Amino acid sequence: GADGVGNSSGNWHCDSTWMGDRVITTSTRTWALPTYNNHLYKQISSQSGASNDNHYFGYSTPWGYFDFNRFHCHFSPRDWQRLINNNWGFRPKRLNFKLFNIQVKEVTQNDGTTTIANNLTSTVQVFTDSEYQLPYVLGSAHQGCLPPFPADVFMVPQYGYLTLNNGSQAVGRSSFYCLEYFPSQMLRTGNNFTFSYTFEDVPFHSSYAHSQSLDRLMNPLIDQYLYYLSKTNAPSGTTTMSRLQFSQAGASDIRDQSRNWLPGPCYRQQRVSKTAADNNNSDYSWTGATKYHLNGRDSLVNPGPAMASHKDDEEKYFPQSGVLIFGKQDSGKTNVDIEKVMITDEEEIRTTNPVATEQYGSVSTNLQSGNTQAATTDVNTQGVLPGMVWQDRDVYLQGPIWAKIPHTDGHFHPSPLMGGFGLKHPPPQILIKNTPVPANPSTTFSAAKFASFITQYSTGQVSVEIEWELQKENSKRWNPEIQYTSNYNKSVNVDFTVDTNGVYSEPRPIGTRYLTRNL
Amino acid sequence: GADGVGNSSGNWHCDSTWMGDRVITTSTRTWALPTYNNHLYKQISSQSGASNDNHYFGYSTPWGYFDFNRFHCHFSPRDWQRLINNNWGFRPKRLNFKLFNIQVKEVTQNDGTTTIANNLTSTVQVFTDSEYQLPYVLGSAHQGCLPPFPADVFMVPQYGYLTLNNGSQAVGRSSFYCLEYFPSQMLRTGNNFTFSYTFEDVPFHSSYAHSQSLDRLMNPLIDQYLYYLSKTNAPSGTTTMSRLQFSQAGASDIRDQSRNWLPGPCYRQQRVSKTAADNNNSDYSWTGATKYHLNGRDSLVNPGPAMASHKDDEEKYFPQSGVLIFGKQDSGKTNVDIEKVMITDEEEIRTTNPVATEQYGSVSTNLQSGNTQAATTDVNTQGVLPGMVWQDRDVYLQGPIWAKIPHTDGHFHPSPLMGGFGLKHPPPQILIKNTPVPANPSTTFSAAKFASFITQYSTGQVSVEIEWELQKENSKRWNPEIQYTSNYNKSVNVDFTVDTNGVYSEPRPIGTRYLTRNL
Amino acid sequence: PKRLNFKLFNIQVKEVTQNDGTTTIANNLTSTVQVFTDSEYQLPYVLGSAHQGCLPPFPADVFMVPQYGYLTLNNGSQAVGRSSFYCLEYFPSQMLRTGNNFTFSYTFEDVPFHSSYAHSQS
Repeated sequence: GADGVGNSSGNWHCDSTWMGDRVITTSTRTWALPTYNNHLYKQISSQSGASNDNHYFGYSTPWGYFDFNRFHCHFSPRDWQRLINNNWGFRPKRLNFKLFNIQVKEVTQNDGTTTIANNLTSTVQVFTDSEYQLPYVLGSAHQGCLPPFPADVFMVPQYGYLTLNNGSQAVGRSSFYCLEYFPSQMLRTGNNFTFSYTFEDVPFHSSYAHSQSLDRLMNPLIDQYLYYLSKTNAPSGTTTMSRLQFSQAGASDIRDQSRNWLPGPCYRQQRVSKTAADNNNSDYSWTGATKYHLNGRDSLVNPGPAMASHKDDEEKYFPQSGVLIFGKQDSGKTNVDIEKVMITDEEEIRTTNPVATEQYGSVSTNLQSGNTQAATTDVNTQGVLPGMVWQDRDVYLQGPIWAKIPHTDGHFHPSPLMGGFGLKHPPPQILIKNTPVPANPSTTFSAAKFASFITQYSTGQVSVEIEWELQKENSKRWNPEIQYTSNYNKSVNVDFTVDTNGVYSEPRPIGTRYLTRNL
Repeated sequence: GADGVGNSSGNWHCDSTWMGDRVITTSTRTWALPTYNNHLYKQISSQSGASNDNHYFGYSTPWGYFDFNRFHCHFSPRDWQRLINNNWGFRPKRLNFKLFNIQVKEVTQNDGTTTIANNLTSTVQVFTDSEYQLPYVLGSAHQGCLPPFPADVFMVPQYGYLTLNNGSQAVGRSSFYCLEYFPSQMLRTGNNFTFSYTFEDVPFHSSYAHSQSLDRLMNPLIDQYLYYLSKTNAPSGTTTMSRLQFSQAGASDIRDQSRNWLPGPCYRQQRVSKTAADNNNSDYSWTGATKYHLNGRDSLVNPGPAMASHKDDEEKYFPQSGVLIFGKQDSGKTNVDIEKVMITDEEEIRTTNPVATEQYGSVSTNLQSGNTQAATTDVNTQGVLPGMVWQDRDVYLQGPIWAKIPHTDGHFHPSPLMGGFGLKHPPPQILIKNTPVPANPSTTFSAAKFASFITQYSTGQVSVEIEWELQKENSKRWNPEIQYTSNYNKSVNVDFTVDTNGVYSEPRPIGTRYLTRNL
Repeated sequence: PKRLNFKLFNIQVKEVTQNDGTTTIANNLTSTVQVFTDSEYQLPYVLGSAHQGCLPPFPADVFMVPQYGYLTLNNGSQAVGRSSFYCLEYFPSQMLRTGNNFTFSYTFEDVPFHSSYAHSQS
């Protein structure tokens, strides 16, 4: 599609369509793109005095990129409610992306007074990295996605990446990418850009909670035909003697029944309380944290493998670094109080996954004998074993959607730990840049590269449409289920609306696990 | 269908199927039918000392009848939740009824010891009153319907009716019906009985609440171009003078705007409080009640025309006789305390219908003049006016479904006041009776009618399947809606389940109006 | 395993009378039994917990059918809102009098062979 100056190159599409087992969400936003880095590539690195754990080396490019990797970019709160109250699972199917109504504007800063004017002949460059040749920076939970509220205008974030480093320096293996070394399409006002994408096959996300516990799967009315060791000594005349005795497990001793499965793996975290007085009076945010050690550096495990946030009757507690934490509206960046953030809770999976702040279990450490008593120890970290079952972390209305699976020789259960769908060929990155326009050149030749350009930026509309496949529930449960609902009581503001000043805000995080399912 | 003694004449069908805009509910129960009235018709009438308001005359027949005119006969609590959380309306479409696996058993009471045996040759008579020739006693909220829990066995209720009376006596116009004067099908063990029925066209029941008020439909930003009388006098020198002044209504005086519609009709009720101390210390249950006068008798208006139960911030109040009141499990019959009943609430319709315990409005009563001030009075009863709009009473999981519209010359908005669908040709009545089997007769002829029969009863299964048409919601609301949900907190029993003794109970009444709609 | 066939037949229903400490048992030719297979896995699956009540190993033994029951979520001795309750009468089931039978078939999915060997090397 291409036409003149006075022709819109696209329309505004924003709604959702529910049809059978599909739902199609399309959203449109308006964006603004500045000139980053003053048209330059720049090597960046960590500060000289930074600790060894915080060293890095990389580059920052003059390009921007579009990002729609959060659920609230596509679902309204009402649409999210429809989804989670009536379906056991869902997954993305295909995607459509469109960029249109480009406007480039030049700025003049004469005498502290700014004048903005159209530049009808300038252009922007766009290309999609459909072969995954650039370092993939999506899927790191960065800011700069499409806004949740359709009436908001957002700035396009700048592209940059990191490569191998040795302290603050680079090594011979580190690679540098010039994004101008890709074929890209140049658009003037009156051109548009589209492409399509098909998701690979992925398992449905489990939008349910189990109505049974992994340790409670037996018939409570019938005993087992297997025996377990129930007593190791028996009373003799005024004393005891070693004597093995066996029993069949029933309901009275349900903890001893033979079982076929084991709970999911574990990697223990430290426990903190939402009540301030319960926590220790010290700075253990890093010393008491759970981390992994890679190439001599320590890195915080956050949020880590999916484990239950707490056991029953203990909502006040949560793992130190084991849950997603969103910020309330207009909360700051650094060292905000607990009233400014929204802490998620993964308690629905405590039917199969162990609690994040307890041990996995206990194993024996010695060989008991006539003169040696049996001894056990706690297991604070347990890799996977044959016979384990578990659930993955839940997804949230304002959480990520997908993540690119790293191209490696091996990987196990490649669902991203922050939640979502792991894809070997995720939706490609979409890079965009204003073409530089040089200022008045000299009338005598000079071989030095240009350094004076016309100050300008661009704006336009972006739209993205995604088809999702649904998995309808088929329960024979008799009593009603738990549903997500709004409270009826009066209030000064309605949730998920704007306030008197025009600020849209999301008052709480919303998971997906409300319906139930048998184990 | 017909076969031997050792052949089941039907299977057990009980589940629900959701497909697009239809839902098909089928339920099966087992019933027991005694011998009523000892095989006789009997004239019945009110007691001689009864008050004039309680006089009646009629007959009781030896027949039983099947009744499935409550919603919980067809919907499980989980199915009811599905319905009310995702649809704006519904209505019945067609019906299937089946009676099978009949067993007749004879009882012998020798010496205080009861012996029960099969009687393979005895029969039962069944017929459906498909031409509406008998007095229609369904639709009066009587007990004896199919139980809500499928595992319960229920007794078939006895059939009886009332006709015209003059005090305790009858008149020449009163009519008597012999049910043996109908063609009926006789079933032995091994026969079954089926029929089908199609509902006439009826409007969908409104399963929504209005998200706007009838008096708040304007644009709050723009004034009207019409004027209203805003002041009738103006200040003169140290005094006032009559002087008419007019203004255009805006947001500051929103109560004065010109409007196109009026709230629904009214018939005022007395207000009582759920807090005991707020009510008067007297017996006003009948003296303070609202009633209608028909043929010299007073009859309580219950529940009457649909009006809101209370205004906002007043949940403690409810109209004396203006709401449906269900009883909790195992509550008594007479003079039970308020903790034993479940009082419904119709507050969702206060956007269009007036509050049941307030006046409809005020009208002027005189002609003001130089020496006469204007006077107004309250309107406690208001018939319908051109331009009125209103909502009908909600339906409940344990409330009635339909009612037969009386065959009269005229009627207005014939939706039954207890809630549900008004039908001119409702589902027909289904009468059933054990055929009498005479005992040992004398060996010499006697013309007197028989009076000694073999004591016996019957049992079997009954199934009913109904197709319902759904009306899906199509809202563009942004914020999430209110949904019916279970509470998550711990409890001794789960709602809508059985207790430790096996008693199924419904802990609260459940309406239909959770989704919202613009006015 | 590859495939499975199941059959239920020769049903007899008998009524008991306990008059005066003396028991009398008689046929009840018109009574019935209900049978259904949970072919969509909608009920809590209690098989596979090594419970008693299977078919006896010796073909000449007569066995009692075990009672069905299940557990759901609990908080101590109490339940929670998430716990679910199942009414088995809420399923379509076939009713059999003496003279009716009940059959169905089933095909196992693909599974690896069970290793009926021991390794002769370490």
